[PDB]
Amino acid sequence: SMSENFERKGILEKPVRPQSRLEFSYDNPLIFKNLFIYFKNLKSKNILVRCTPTEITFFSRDQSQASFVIATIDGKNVNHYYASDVFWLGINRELVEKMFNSIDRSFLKITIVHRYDKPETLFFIFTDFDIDKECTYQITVSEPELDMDLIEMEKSISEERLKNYPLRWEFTSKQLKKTFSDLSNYTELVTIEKLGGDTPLHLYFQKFNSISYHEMYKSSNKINLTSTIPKSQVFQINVKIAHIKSLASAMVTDKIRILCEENGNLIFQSEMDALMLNTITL
Amino acid sequence: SMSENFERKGILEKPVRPQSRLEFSYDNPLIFKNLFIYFKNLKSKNILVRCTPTEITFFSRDQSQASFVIATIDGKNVNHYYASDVFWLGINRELVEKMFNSIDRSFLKITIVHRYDKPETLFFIFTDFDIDKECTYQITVSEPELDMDLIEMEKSISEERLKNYPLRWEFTSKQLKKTFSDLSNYTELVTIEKLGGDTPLHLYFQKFNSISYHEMYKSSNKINLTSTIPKSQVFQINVKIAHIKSLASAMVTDKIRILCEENGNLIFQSEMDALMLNTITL
Amino acid sequence: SMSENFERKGILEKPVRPQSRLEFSYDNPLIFKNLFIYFKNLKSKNILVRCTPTEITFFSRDQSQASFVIATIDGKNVNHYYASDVFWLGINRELVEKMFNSIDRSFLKITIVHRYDKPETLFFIFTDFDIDKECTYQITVSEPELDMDLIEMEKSISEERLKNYPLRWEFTSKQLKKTFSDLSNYTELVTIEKLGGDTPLHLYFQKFNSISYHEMYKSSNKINLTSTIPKSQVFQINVKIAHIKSLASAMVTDKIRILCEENGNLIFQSEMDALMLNTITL
Repeated sequence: SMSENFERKGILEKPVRPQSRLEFSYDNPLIFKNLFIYFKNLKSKNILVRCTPTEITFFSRDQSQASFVIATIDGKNVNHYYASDVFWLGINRELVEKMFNSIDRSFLKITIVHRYDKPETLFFIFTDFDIDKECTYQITVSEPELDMDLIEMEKSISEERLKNYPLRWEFTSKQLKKTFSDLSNYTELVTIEKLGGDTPLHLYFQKFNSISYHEMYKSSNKINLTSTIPKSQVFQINVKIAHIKSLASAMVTDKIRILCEENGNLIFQSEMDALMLNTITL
Repeated sequence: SMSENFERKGILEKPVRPQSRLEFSYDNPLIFKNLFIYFKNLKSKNILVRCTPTEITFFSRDQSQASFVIATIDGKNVNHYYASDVFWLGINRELVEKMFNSIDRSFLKITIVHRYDKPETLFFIFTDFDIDKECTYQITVSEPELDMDLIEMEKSISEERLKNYPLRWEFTSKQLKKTFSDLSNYTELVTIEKLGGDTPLHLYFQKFNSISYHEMYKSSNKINLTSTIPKSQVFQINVKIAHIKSLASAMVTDKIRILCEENGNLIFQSEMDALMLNTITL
Repeated sequence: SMSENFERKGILEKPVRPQSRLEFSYDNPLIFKNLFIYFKNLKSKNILVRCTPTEITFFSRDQSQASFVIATIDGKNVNHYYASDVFWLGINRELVEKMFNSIDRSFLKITIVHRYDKPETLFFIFTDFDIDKECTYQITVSEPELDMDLIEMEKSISEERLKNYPLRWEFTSKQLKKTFSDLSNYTELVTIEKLGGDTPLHLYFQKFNSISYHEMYKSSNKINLTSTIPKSQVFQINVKIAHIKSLASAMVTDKIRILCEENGNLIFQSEMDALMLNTITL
């Protein structure tokens, strides 16, 4: 091609191929690699996929059942998107693990196709433009494990609900990785504490006669922290390290919104380019 | 010396030291490190060495006995080379493995000496010019395990023979590594297919109801592919991944010629600087 | 603060906090990480700490009992230092291993505090100025093993004594690591030899009918070698590789002075910024 140029068309009215029920093309395939590193860290067995005329969404549940993941890629932020209707697919994560891991900078495009012709097949095409090498994967997919809780959970990450979480701040992926890696050296639970008003966010654990550790954020503005906690009321929850480390180590994005409510439920929002990644830990 | 200059004299009429049956000096010692990484990957037991007044050649077979390696370093492309006559040596690869692995950029010169004086000894000298540090290895070597097949194999790689292989192309070392690492995630055999004419090179494997994978090179000119296959004839062979991955992972050179014939025999030619490396997989 | 400024006060007349028996602050926390990597490599169980109004010193003995480490950080080369008197502390290395390993470039300051109030506690504060994140460790410390040998050993490293070691030279950490890693591939003991006069330093080992190795420093000036050995007298000792590799791999400094005496005792002096590190191997 041009060597020493891909456009973003968004959703299309019709597919190039006629038998295509879904056509997807995107110029940042590393998004998918980091997305499935996350699924691997979570030890997810099956990935549920919902395709609609506007976007494609991947659903998963961590092995422990504590975490739910909702990862949506928006048709209009993507290089090429068409979907005929709303339909669902199941993918075995172990089957596609190494395929997604084989994505590197030599590929500048990822293409996903599903045809009526081949209703049990999902195509993943990776293109190396240096040598016009096309790498096509034919993946056998099931009809999904139609999970009744996916209604409640997509409900749970709505705008009306999130604004009522009284404690929220932002981390870079590196900062999230550093905090919860260090914590994992010494504990499986950390306490998150915030006095109402303009006092610092406190993260700590206490082991008697050995080691206590206290992490304190003395400038709320520098982590984009905002508190709704009534003045002189104490917010205090305990959260598990493991699943958070899984997300942070996956480095899926660059900035991550953290949302806490008083009964211990966390929500992580990491939004990068076309991907909006949501983690609900109940 | 001069710090903040080595010449290439080629083959010499006479040796510096009088008792030297072989004198070899070269300013790219990393060549030898990557060569013996390859021998390690192959699990080669013994390396056969033939010295002649013009060049030195290393011979080995892999453990699985499918592959034979011929690595020749040309006297005239080297900084300093003398050999009195044709003679042979055997080297235990396990004995010298860590030696060759200890080569790094702090060494700017490798020297190899064999004296009549010490007929069972091979000297390897590595020179660090920053601090004028000379690292001398005295390696005990044997009388070669004189392998009758080395006559057939060195013939099989003449170019009278080679220019009749009907399918040939070129990869960078990192392209070869990428193809056969990805393949090795899912299969031990890959099919190589090429229709006669100007159709694409096809690499693929098929597993029913799980995963099929197809790699296709849509521009033969970009991999320097040339086909001798009659119009509308199908060339199709199956090749083992393992030994090819061993060569590719060793990254011995920048570009590699791949040559295929119809009964499944491959030849890999990776030529870098003074070293011409040949892999025959029968 | 100021982003796109820390001063070196040295010793203070009196402490900021009134209950502080020790206040220590330093702008190169990686010094402590590499120090405790060294202690880990040595498999040190307990670290003895002596605080005085002028400096703080860490003592350790390797597991094998061969090596003694004395690491003193000078109050006057540090950003902030106060100590009320001479007192001693014991630290379990396993307890603080991961804490010291959690130091990275995101921390620009390390602070160490000991108060009369909490006498069995040692505070380590790491500050991330990008987001004003303070990470405070509360470490439980013991009263120290009263070790008789620490008197003899701090004497053994005095200037008066060191001047009589007849063989001394300097390595970069990268040179020390290279020499004793390569050596460790093939031997546990190396012979150090130096003829009196201006002959080269010799390091070698000899295994019959397999491999001998000789590394020779042909320019004493380039390793800052100075010999006190009478002309035509042979200095020859054997030294263990393991503990030297531990020091070299820890990369604690950039230059390391090596001192040898005729009965086989070595002393390593690695001095970087505030830290003066001494290794006595008897």
